[PDB]
Amino acid sequence: TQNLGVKTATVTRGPLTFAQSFPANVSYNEYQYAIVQARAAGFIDKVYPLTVGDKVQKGTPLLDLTIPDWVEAQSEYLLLRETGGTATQTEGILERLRLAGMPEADIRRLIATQKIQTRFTLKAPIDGVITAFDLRAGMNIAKDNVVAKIQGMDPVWVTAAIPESIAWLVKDASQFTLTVPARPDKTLTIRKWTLLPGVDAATRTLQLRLEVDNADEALKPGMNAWLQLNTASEPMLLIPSQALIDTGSEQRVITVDADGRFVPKRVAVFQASQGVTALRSGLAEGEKVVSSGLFLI
Amino acid sequence: TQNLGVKTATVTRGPLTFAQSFPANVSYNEYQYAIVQARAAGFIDKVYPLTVGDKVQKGTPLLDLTIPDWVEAQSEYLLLRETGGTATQTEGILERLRLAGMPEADIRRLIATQKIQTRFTLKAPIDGVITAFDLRAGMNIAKDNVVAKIQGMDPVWVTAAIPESIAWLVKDASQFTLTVPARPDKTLTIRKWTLLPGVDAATRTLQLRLEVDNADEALKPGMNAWLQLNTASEPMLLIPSQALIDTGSEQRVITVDADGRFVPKRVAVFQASQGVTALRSGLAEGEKVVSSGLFLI
Repeated sequence: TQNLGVKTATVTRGPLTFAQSFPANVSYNEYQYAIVQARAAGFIDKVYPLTVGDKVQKGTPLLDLTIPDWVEAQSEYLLLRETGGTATQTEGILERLRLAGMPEADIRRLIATQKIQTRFTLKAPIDGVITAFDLRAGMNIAKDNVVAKIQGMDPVWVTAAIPESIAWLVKDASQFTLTVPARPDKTLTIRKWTLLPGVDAATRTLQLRLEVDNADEALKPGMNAWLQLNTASEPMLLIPSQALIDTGSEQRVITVDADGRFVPKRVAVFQASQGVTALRSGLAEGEKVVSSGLFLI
Repeated sequence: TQNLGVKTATVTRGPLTFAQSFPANVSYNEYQYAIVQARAAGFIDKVYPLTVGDKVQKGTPLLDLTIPDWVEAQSEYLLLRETGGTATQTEGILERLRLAGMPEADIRRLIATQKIQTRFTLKAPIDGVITAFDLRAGMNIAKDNVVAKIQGMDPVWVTAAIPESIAWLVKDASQFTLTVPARPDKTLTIRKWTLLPGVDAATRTLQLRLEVDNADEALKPGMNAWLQLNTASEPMLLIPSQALIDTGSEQRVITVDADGRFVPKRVAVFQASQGVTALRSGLAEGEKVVSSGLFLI
């Protein structure tokens, strides 16, 4: 006939990629917590417009506390400077003050204006969301006490339930595709990942935590999430799923001899996945085949 | 480190074994059957006490049928024998009656007793169990119609569903273990397995046709059966679970220097299952570790 009209593809060896989807729940990191504690004893004042679940940044305000004890050993210092004292013990008294817990900032103000450092406003360390707070103005804070607990949310924590038999198969965070029913437009980025070895006696499941990048504050613990995972398979003979044809107990395809000529070739399919099929027996690597051809008998 | 009463085990490279469990349907094998089809057309007599689900032995009864068209061809043949009929033409018609559909030893009973053969009871081939066999007393058959068929129990067919992702991991049927709720048999030997490359779009599960040796007769299609599978994993550094210790970020064990002396080595467990654990990074093959006992500090 000589009326050819074809597009081709070439046999290769490689794995099959297996799609599989799992349920994940957004979560807050137990490393991204802060505990605002108080070095030394004192008494509260002010308190600020923080209710118990707001959002603070690098803790700008939080509460002012007066502290006795301190002022006494800052004053006895003011005389020593006023009385030609050893520039070693004046700074020595400051070192024992830094030990007590004095902010180097108010120390720097004591050296300048000399006006004694009365009470100071303590500020929260991280950005985040207040988890537990309370307190009222005019309490005595013991030693180091918890004045506040904060929760960061710059990283987030989706955790899928994985079969243990498939865990050793993971490897690279590029098989992870993360997607959420809610707020869908955002493209989640899996900054890290890890496999908390604790196996779910409930069936045989591993926990697969993924640190997701939360910088649009558009992720809330409890949201529904879908982990579109991917896997491989010991390398097999890959032909473009399209190029294969079956009629029943018989399954084969077209071979190309670089001569533009065709020929029947019986193959034995292993299985198919995502776009291609892999043969148990049949052809051989390099061999050519046709994925988009068209002709009659 | 000064106590005797300690046991020990050594780090050894190897794979983990993940046992699983799937639901298997029992089934009759499509190949171990026997169709009792009738050549030519005709009409039924007798039909015997078979009911459509009974036990037979080389189908020694079944049903009788008679044929109008056949008795005619033989008759004229008989007149050749009586008159002057060429030796080769009398056969010419016996050759046209064999292919017509006549049983041989029915034709050899024609030539033997010169009697028009008209009624042939037809037996069923195999020892088995009747599937399909309703029709009775005086009906019309044709071409090669099916008057009956039979099933065998020498092989039985449990077919568990497997996920495509774990499929390529199968191999060797020694990682198979079949079990039954009803009639927990001594043991049920797996004589041959086979993975049908058909992906059930319903789910992503491949069929795992499993041929069960049933020389006995204790299996029946429709029953429920459990198939427990034994997967593995690319090798890792294996230690006895007992031999590992950690309750926080500390996460490791004890090394033995053959001197009977010890040392803390910080490891990182990949995952575990069964009764052993696979290290990510920590120890080195051959390195010894303690699996029991203790000592003071």
